[PDB]
Amino acid sequence: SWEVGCGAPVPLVKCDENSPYRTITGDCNNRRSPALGAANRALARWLPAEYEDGLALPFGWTQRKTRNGFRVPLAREVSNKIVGYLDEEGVLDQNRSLLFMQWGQIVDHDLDFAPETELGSNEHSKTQCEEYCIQGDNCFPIMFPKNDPKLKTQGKCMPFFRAGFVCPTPPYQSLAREQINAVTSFLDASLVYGSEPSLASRLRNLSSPLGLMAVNQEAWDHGLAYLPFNNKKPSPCEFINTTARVPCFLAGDFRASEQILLATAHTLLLREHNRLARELKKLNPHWNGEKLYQEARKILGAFIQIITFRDYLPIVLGSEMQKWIPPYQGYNNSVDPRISNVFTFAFRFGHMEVPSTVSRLDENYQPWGPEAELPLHTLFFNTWRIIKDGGIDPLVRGLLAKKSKLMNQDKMVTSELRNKLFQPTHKIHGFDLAAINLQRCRDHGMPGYNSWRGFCGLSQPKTLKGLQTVLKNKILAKKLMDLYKTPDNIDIWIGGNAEPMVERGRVGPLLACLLGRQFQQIRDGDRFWWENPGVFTEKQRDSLQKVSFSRLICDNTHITKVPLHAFQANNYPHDFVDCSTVDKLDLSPWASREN
Ligand code: HEM
Ligand SMILES: *[C@@H]1O[C@H](CO)[C@@H](O[C@@H]2O[C@H](CO)[C@@H](O[C@H]3O[C@H](CO)[C@@H](O)[C@H](O)[C@@H]3O)[C@H](O)[C@H]2NC(C)=O)[C@H](O)[C@H]1NC(C)=O
Ligand SMILES: *[C@H]1O[C@H](CO)[C@@H](O[C@@H]2O[C@H](CO)[C@@H](O[C@H]3O[C@H](CO)[C@@H](O)[C@H](O)[C@@H]3O)[C@H](O)[C@H]2NC(C)=O)[C@H](O)[C@H]1NC(C)=O
Ligand SMILES: *[C@@H]1O[C@H](CO)[C@@H](O[C@@H]2O[C@H](CO)[C@@H](O)[C@H](O)[C@H]2NC(C)=O)[C@H](O)[C@H]1NC(C)=O
Ligand SMILES: *[C@@H]1O[C@H](CO)[C@@H](O[C@@H]2O[C@H](CO)[C@@H](O)[C@H](O)[C@H]2NC(C)=O)[C@H](O)[C@H]1NC(C)=O
Ligand SMILES: [Ca+2]
Repeated sequence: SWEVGCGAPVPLVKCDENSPYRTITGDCNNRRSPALGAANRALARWLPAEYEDGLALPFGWTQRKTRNGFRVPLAREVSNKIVGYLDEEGVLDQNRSLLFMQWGQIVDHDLDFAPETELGSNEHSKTQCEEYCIQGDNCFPIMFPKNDPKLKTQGKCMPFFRAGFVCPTPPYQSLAREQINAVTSFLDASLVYGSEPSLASRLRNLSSPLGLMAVNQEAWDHGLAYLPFNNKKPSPCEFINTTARVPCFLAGDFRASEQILLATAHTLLLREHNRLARELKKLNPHWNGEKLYQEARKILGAFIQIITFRDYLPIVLGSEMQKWIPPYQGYNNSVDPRISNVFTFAFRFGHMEVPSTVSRLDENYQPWGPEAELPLHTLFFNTWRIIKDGGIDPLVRGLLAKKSKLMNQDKMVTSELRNKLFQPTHKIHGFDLAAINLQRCRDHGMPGYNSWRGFCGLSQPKTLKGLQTVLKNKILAKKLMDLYKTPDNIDIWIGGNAEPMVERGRVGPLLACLLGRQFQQIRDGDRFWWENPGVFTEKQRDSLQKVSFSRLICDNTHITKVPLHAFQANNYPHDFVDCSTVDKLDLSPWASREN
């Protein structure tokens, strides 16, 4: 399309023509186009954006303006009528550990983040959006439908603020509006080390030459590290309990403390980095801080890619895995490794996988304490239940032994997220993640469900009956049709999650295609991929092929009984074996042998 590169905000950096290691910003990965897959640049467009005004106004912005002849429904109205459900019985995934949902949030956070525009921290329009519900520039409030119980209780709307865009923060208008991805498009552990120089540094231990990551010296997990606290007012985690006053954590990714299993998850990764750094020092006492950092970073990064691609994607993609992620044929520099704007909605399938409760389990994998089980909604931004209630160990067993939620067409998203989500600075366990995913689609000019059906070489239902056949569900298809008035108009997040799941997968056909390409691209387009010939040695690669998320766990907690296959539904003590029976990451090949 006639124009060739805008994107003022991001300084260049004369590349690491040098570096044996990725950069923090992801720059210089690709040699001919060094900004490709760099953080802080526009999300990629697989298809052209679709805005009401053709440029930036989201569909649903002007009441009088229709999409394909019809008003689009209110996001919260789609949510109540289709996404919500009462009965949590019969909802669990007989074949998926809770670590399965947790891994996905983590991989997601390594890959993408479209922050809301910061355009007002000394502005009452920062609170004006919430207090008065006035659609209002970067303010695009989710209005409640007439028969919504939150009307009687919370007001007229749920605040919501349009996502930040490249080039102008403010007004400009000639080409379509493009949202930003602020993390690196590479599975590079950016969630552990950060995607800005700025935050990479603050995360590091530069007080010692061991190449360690900063740890919290304010509190400890039985001799085991905790992420450092965050720096900073005003704070989600102190607020949800002003008595414990326990801050949100600090990691390479800002949503680290969104919920306690992710912080947990973040906590396992930090430990692996330091435990990688102390041990590489052992073998190589001659290496300096930096060499220790990057080399650990580097090993940590391969780790994320193997567990994701060998253990995780096949149970997401199932029968479509081969069809989109053929086995690896090496680095291809012609591939675009940028996260697409539709992937950040596609990967939101994880939302139907989150169950309503989280448990903590003691060494016999039995309820740890009197209130061992807790509703997810009280764990939003809850750092205290970790520092002051058991360390991460009990929660990691909850991750091995409990189950994820199963997508279900009549039970899409649990009220804990749909009704009780806490949004920082909106003080009420009372928002709607479904509604918000739906408003966000529109915010990002997402093409509709069929556009994506066509794009994936699948059919495009047009009638009620047509949709019934595709969803294989009459009722969901009526609801759907009475809301949107056509297949054409259905928001992608929800039409994509509404189709039944492929043989041995957890997403339907459309999603396996959307997700499938993207992952193909981030692996094929990565100059530092783990199996890219020449990144790791012969030895190292044979040594890397054995990592397991049951290893991380043993090497980094005081858990001694674990799964062999952590993503599947695992019951103790039957499916739990001793830590000693599991292949280690042998670092012998990392000996910087002679001088
Ligand atoms: C609370 C939240 C979760 C768990 C209890 C949770 C979980 C996941 C899973 C398991 C994901 C994939 C496997 C996943 C993907 C993405 N999410 Fe979600 N998520 C919780 C809460 C949120 C909130 C809040 C948002 C922001 C919504 C907005 O649009 O304002 C959110 C988003 C996303 C997202 C887009 C990330 C981006 O690129 O900006 C995923 C890819 N999630 N989550
Ligand atoms: C905010 O976090 C507080 C902890 O930092 C938490 O208080 C703690 O929880 C209960 C009291 O409500 C107590 O835990 C157990 O132990 C005490 C003594 O050992 C027993 O007498 C109790 O029966 C209980 O089983 C802790 O004593 C208590 N700690 C403190 C400092 O009060 C609050 O509940 C949290 N509040 C919210 C709303 O999250
Ligand atoms: C549900 O959970 C499991 C997914 O984590 C699934 O495990 C794997 O299922 C597939 C398809 O049946 C098989 O895949 C494997 O088959 C060969 C056997 O020669 C393996 O060597 C390969 O690694 C390959 O991926 C496996 O049979 C199976 N896993 C293992 C370890 O072999 C379960 O079968 C599912 N169970 C139920 C009851 O739904
Ligand atoms: C940076 O590195 C050093 C090495 O770990 C840390 O200093 C140690 O701190 C722990 C706990 O206080 C103890 O083992 C000793 O007090 C110190 N020992 C040594 C050998 O230095 C320091 O805490 C680290 N700093 C941060 C912020 O992570
Ligand atoms: C690297 O990727 C590019 C595109 O992603 C591949 O170039 C393809 O070449 C075929 C010729 O048979 C052309 O039809 C297309 O221009 C390209 N195909 C696609 C899907 O874009 C190139 O082959 C890739 N290299 C390797 C080794 O896989
Ligand atoms: Ca990344």
